[PDB]
Amino acid sequence: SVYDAAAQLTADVKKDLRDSWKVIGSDKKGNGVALMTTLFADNQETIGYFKRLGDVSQGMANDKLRGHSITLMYALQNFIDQLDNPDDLVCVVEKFAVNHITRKISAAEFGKINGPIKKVLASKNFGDKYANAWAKLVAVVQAAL
Amino acid sequence: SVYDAAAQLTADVKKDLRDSWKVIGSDKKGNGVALMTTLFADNQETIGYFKRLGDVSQGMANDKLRGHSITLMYALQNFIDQLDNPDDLVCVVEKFAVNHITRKISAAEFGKINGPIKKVLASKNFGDKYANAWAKLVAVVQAAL
Ligand code: HEM
Ligand code: HEM
Repeated sequence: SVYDAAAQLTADVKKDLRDSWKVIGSDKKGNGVALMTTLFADNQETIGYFKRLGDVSQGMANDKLRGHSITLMYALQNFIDQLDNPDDLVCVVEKFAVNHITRKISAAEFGKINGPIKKVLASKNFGDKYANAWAKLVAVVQAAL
Repeated sequence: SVYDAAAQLTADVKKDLRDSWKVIGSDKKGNGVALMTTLFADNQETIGYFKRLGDVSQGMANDKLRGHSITLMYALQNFIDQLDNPDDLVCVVEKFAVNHITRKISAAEFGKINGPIKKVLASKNFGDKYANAWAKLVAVVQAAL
């Protein structure tokens, strides 16, 4: 249940999400591309889903990948901004879930983003505590897939 | 080209876009839904394109419409944030253009949003100068359609 998952976002979890986002969200282009390139490097089996973006190995040099990556960071910005109101968080999460259901992405495969998130956070000196908080947010999307 | 349309956005136009967005963008849920409801009220022929959202006459109560409307405002946020780097603006604009090209939305049809934009701006006392500034930003996306 997406509603039960959203209820898992306690005061402490919301605080950790906001605190780490202040840093990570300050460079959407840089960290967004870093997140995607890490996903492709660690889970090569997901590259097929991204055929529209072309040669993802080009990273920042690939205009489609850059546009996609920046936009992905605004979806996370959206989630963070809706933390105060569970009903609004749920409706935006369901909107993005549809974007992935149409691409045949399961909850299990969506969860593969947790590895990359932990690595990007770690590179900015945010440890397991923060990675776990972000995993709880990712779990809200998983509940809708 | 799209780059040409973007590179033409002057310092004054960017200033007007940012000043009006400071206000309109501060209430994404309220102004996003107002923008969509105004589009449906004045251009009823577009209602059919949004069949996925269900009964759009339900307004704020419609969770799918609310989720869509909030997300639309973050696409605008994205554009505003990329104003000083035409290369980044172009790649995000092309990304969103694809979202509309796949739905068979023409450049002329996309321009129908200018009426609702003018009205929403007017509700916050932003006049014709501001409506003209926004029409120039919309024109950047039209260059990609
Ligand atoms: C933090 C997690 C993630 C977020 C917030 C996210 C967000 C997004 C957004 C905003 C889009 C654009 C939607 C559209 O315009 O249609 C997108 C597209 C896509 N996402 Fe994700 N995504 C995430 C993780 C994943 C993962 C882990 C996979 C795959 C295992 C995935 C697969 C896709 C695919 C295939 C597309 C379509 C790309 C294209 O053809 O343009 N996403 N995602
Ligand atoms: C202010 C300009 C506009 C912006 C910011 C914009 C942005 C968006 C965004 C972010 C999406 C979601 C894309 C996706 O996830 O697949 C969307 C979907 C869509 N847009 Fe727009 N749009 C604009 C104007 C228009 C206009 C004028 C029309 C039609 C005359 C239009 C028709 C559509 C349709 C049919 C969808 C698909 C809705 C659905 O089934 O989920 N858009 N738009």
